[PDB]
Amino acid sequence: EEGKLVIWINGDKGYNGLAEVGKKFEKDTGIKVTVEHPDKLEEKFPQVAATGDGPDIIFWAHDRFGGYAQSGLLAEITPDKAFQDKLYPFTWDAVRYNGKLIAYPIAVEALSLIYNKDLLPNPPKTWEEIPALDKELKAKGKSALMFNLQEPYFTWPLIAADGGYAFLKEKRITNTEAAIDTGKETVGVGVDNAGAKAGLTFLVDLIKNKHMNADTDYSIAEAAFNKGETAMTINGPWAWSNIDTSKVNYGVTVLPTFKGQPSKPFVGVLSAGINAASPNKELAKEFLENYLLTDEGLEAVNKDKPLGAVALKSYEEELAKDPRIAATMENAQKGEIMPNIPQMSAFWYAVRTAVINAASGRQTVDEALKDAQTNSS
Ligand SMILES: OC[C@H]1O[C@H](O[C@H]2[C@H](O)[C@@H](O)[C@@H](O)O[C@@H]2CO)[C@H](O)[C@@H](O)[C@@H]1O
Repeated sequence: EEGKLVIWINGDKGYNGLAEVGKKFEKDTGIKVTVEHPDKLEEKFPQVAATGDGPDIIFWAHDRFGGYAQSGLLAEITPDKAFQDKLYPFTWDAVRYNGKLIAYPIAVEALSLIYNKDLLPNPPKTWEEIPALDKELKAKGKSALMFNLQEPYFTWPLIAADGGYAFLKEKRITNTEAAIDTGKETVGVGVDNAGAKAGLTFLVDLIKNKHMNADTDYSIAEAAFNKGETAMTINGPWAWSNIDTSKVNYGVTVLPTFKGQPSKPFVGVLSAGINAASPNKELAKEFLENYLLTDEGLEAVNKDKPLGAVALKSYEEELAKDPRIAATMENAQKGEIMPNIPQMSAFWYAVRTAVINAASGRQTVDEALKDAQTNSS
């Protein structure tokens, strides 16, 4: 409530570094800043903010913030020209919804292919090499690739490579013969097409040929890679800190091509929104503008867990030499900035089920995506 700041940010992010910025805030103002990382934060915040509660500040990829804003859960952001000029204009665009700044862009997240340089001094260029490459590491007691198959974020780069798309926009009904001609529908879902089917088909066959397991989650994949058990993983910059502390010599590189096409990751801008129910919106601004989005604040979070390419131009210029940030930004450039509209939540839920269903065998790829296509719209 008043005289304190409560902040929510995901557990895989640099929440201890952000607590340090929060302590720097307390030291200067006397205002306590608590940072918490609840599970299913993106689900819990709309539940608890809608009743007027949850945190003063919420951290998530920008794709979820259009829903929060459309439901009135987010305050409008009030940066001056001079403060806006300090961040990249495309980072501001991701947190613009119905023309209003509804969050603070923090950093740019894109998946990259992370590989173990002692098992794999030269990473593979294409997805179609991994099968022959997994069977070669199986003769050394290892495997080629593991990544989280339970979240569609991780499989979308392959799905999108040869044709899958999601250029979601809410658009009005175009049917002369409906009674109601004033409502909107979601256009731009592209998951029941040839390109998406081919992408997810390749993934199912890896599982069917025992190159991956359909139950592999974030934790299983992370442990296997950082224990030297699989030669490659797919993850974002936040995952780098745990590999640094592991004994794995790792590289971060471009995702592999599929049928000659670049993998297209969904790009996220980590965003800091101010709860529309909060009584400390001016303290939230203070903390965000003058403590977090400074070199020293972003530096505290980034060396806890890497943020990726930071939205603050002054600090990104220092990180830009990092070849891992080059890989991040190069993948991000082959992919697409996520839409932020409210139906985004339904799109992710649809695609998650299809991926889990196709991978486990409950549906064919063909059925899974046909269902995904209908649910997303
Ligand atoms: O898989 C669907 C999920 O993908 C994205 O979630 C990412 C998030 O962007 C990252 O910050 C990181 O924590 O990994 C998450 C995937 O586990 C979307 O942001 C999210 O809305 C969507 O549901």
